[PDB]
Amino acid sequence: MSKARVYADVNVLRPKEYWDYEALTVQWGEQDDYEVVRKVGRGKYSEVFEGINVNNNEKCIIKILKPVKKKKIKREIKILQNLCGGPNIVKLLDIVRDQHSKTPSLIFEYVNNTDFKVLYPTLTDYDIRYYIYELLKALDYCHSQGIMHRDVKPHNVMIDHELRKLRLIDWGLAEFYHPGKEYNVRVASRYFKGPELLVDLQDYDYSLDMWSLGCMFAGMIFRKEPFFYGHDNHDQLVKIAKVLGTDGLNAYLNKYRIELDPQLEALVGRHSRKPWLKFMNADNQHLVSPEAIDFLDKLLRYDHQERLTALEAMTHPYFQQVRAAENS
Ligand SMILES: N#Cc1cnn2c(NCCc3cnc[nH]3)nc(Nc3ccccc3)nc12
Repeated sequence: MSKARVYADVNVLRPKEYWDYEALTVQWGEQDDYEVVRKVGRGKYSEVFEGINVNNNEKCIIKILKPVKKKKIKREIKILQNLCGGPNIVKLLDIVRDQHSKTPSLIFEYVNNTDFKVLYPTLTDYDIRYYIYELLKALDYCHSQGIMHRDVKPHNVMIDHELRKLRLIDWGLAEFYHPGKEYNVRVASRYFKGPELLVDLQDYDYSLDMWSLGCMFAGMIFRKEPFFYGHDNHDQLVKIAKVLGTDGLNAYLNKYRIELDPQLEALVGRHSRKPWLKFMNADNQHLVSPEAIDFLDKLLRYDHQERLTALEAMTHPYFQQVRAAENS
């Protein structure tokens, strides 16, 4: 029986309407208020375009969704409305649908993002600390509001490097946290899936996002994208095991009375824990200081209950300069 160590009763104390997303009644806006300027991306759930609000002539992002269940879309809408306004949380501006096809589109604030594949390689040591701190603000905020993002990864972190503005987007996999609830483990992107998802521990919590953040962080300071490069869910756990070691995995499994599938246990085998510094090289040396390793280490723990909370992470000395700078 696992439960969050913080913000566990957020949804218990709030009005039921706050988390009963299925009770939501979507208020559709005017589809003609937004015009497509150009396609900028795509996903398995939608096609994304840069658009313009014809009223104020301001830029926006139009997410045209592929067929989606009513329950599914209400969850994303409710979460966005509940979090709108919070620190670095992308803003949902409008919700519209095509009368004939019934195809819905979500209108979001526009961020002049730079592809992380091109951006990250140019980030200085300080930039990394700064942006990670900014992302942390978003995570502590949503967690404090009883919400798990469940899909933290570079693709879901828009960054306007010129303005140094960051936004956590794509809350389509986000869910409300309720003590004891068993969630679907089929969330997050493979390279950022926490051990709990990989071993089928369903009663996970906000801490899942902290593992994902840890993966992202490791990728940045060690300049290895992604850090844990697994081919499938089974291989993903193996890649993790080969770094953190199997002893820790075994202890984790025994603590939560979890039994790996025979095939998986075979693939994982036995591995010694590899020190973080073994991943240091001339390409990343200017980024792998003791404070960074200490911070990463406290994020990447098998036991989700062991990981730093977003609030704790923000106070880690690794971010002391960012904090001092902010307190000015
Ligand atoms: N919300 C939000 C959100 C806010 N900005 N934003 C941007 N801004 C950059 C637009 C751009 C202009 N030239 C290249 N890209 N892109 C995507 N893209 C996206 C793509 C696939 C899946 C999800 C998001 N999503 C978003």
